[PDB]
Amino acid sequence: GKITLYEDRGFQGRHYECSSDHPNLQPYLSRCNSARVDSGCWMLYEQPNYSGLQYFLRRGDYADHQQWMGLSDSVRSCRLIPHSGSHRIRLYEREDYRGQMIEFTEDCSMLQDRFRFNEIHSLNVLEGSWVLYELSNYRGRQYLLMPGDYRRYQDWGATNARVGSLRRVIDFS
Repeated sequence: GKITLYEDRGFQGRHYECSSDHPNLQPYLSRCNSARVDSGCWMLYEQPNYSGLQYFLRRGDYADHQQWMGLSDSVRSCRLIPHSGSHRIRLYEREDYRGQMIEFTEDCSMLQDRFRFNEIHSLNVLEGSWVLYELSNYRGRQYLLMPGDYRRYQDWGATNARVGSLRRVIDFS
């Protein structure tokens, strides 16, 4: 799809349009305080090369970085998350796909209501892309998951295994 990132709030100031992954927005955008997501699902990153804090944006209007739960106006790379028509993920109690496992094909806002573990230590993203959230109801630190193996929580960019919720990356329109 396409996303337009603006240096000032309210879709004001200098801006830059992306249609694909961009690993270093720094020459083209000195800060980001609003965004318009016309189409697609996007992950914004605080640092270049898809690192630092992550923020999931779907289509729609974001007049402040707080509306994507952004903690600062730093946005220095972004990913266009490939569309998927189906979603399936396996979440594991322990590293390397060991221990008890819970499987999802739908969103889960309250992981601890379905799984009696505060942590997920590995997971397997069989179908579609997801966003994993530190806290229930899609809050806290966010980690983009794309199809593939995640043998350790460090493989999704986390410094611990805390998980409270997870959502499918779906374009709503």
